[PDB]
Amino acid sequence: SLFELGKMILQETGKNPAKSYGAYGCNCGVLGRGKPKDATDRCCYVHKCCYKKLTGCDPKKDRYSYSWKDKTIVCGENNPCLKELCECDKAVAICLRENLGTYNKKYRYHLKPFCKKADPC
Amino acid sequence: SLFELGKMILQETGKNPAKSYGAYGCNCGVLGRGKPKDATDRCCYVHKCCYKKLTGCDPKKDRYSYSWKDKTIVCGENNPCLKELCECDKAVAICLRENLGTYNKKYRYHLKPFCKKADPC
Ligand SMILES: Cc1c(C)c2c(c(C)c1O)CC[C@](C)(CCC[C@@H](C)CCC[C@@H](C)CCCC(C)C)O2
Ligand SMILES: Cc1c(C)c2c(c(C)c1O)CC[C@](C)(CCC[C@@H](C)CCC[C@@H](C)CCCC(C)C)O2
Repeated sequence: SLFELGKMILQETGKNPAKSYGAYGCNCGVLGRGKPKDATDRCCYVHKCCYKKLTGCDPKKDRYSYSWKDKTIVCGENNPCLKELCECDKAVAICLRENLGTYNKKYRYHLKPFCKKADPC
Repeated sequence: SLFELGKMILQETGKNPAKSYGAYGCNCGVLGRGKPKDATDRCCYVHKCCYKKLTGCDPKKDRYSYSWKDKTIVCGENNPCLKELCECDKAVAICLRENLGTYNKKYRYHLKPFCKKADPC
């Protein structure tokens, strides 16, 4: 759920999840996807597409278990959807971290409207 | 949906929705409710409870139409859930605007652990 997602982002990026990624670009935050503004945003884009593949679980509300082992997010077995979900979240946190270098605060509270329609996943 | 909600909030408050309300207090933006920290936060609490009352539609995903008439958000739905949904949104947008006077930036990104259990809707 958003709690694990937030925590992962926090863990990987060291940044307050909500502040930095709760609303960034066309893809990080609420409101589906949009043409990504940058790498960071693309992480969220990929992340939302990742969520699209899920079936059987609520990416937002369903909590799941994962562990921080050797400073790596390790998804708990949970169940297939939750594990996949967890993997989606883990991927985006990793991705956001990898792209922290080009994080651009100007995209922080980007207005969802000024986002080009995203390509289908 | 959040698209209309966000637009309403911007329209009423004149503030970037994600920036001011994406994560404010215990109820604005954050997942779930919490004892409101203040009036602004209470708006979101009320809004979330309003959402809980809806039966035939998805408050997050379902789009509905509304118009801006005489600088008033005018829901344009007859479907009861979409109408109610729209009204929930309109109400929080108005409420957020009516409470900008006690809006406090220190509640932005308020840490969930500080939130006390919300009263039941
Ligand atoms: C409706 C909706 C929202 C609002 C949303 C997303 C999706 C898919 C949705 O359908 C995806 C990403 C994000 C951008 C989430 C980003 C951050 C949050 C999950 C914050 C979690 C915060 C907690 C744990 C701890 C970290 C903060 C430290 C200060 C302790 O917000
Ligand atoms: C899951 C969930 C979320 C995430 C939520 C709330 C509730 C009740 C929920 O159950 C209430 C308020 C808020 C904090 C509001 C956040 C605002 C976003 C909806 C904004 C998107 C803003 C865009 C469109 C505005 C610009 C458009 C122009 C056309 C005017 O977020």
